[PDB]
Amino acid sequence: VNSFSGYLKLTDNVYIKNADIVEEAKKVKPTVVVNAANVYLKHGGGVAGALNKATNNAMQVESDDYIATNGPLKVGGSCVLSGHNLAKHCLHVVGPNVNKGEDIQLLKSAYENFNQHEVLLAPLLSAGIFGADPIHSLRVCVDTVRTNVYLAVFDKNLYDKLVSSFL
Ligand SMILES: O=C(O)[C@@H]1CCCN1S(=O)(=O)c1cccc2c1NSN2
Repeated sequence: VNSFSGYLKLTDNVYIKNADIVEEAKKVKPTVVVNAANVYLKHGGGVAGALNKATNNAMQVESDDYIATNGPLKVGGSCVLSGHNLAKHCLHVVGPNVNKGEDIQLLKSAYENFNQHEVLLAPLLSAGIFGADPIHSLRVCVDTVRTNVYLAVFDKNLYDKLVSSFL
């Protein structure tokens, strides 16, 4: 039993809700919140920009030190950093950004990072300003993640389409 509330159950391990991931995180304080990161951990917009704003830019400060030490992530890769005031940890995951021409096949690799964590609060990878088809992102999530994932979808309209079209 966990404190995630109001989620629809899609499969044995995947749950979904219309919610602002920032407000979900502040309420639940999950062990892991997933960020929709880019390889430079530049948290400018979309989920990343919102999550960082909620940390008063502390996420960006920590991220800049990470990059200065380690260099950029790989597309499809991840790193674990602090969750600041939102969660114990933040798993920064880089899905392919279609608007940069990146290989959508890398979306499966991106979701594989979730399997290193027993429970996560997450957005759909490569959705929103990353330009991928969210119905496809949900499908890849369900077919790749085996650990317990709680998906927050910001747009109420989009949520209804994902539920109604879920096979
Ligand atoms: O729901 C949305 O408006 C957009 C468009 C498609 C998916 N999302 S999102 O970019 O992942 C996103 C951005 C900021 C906050 C949250 C989400 N999801 S949940 N909270």
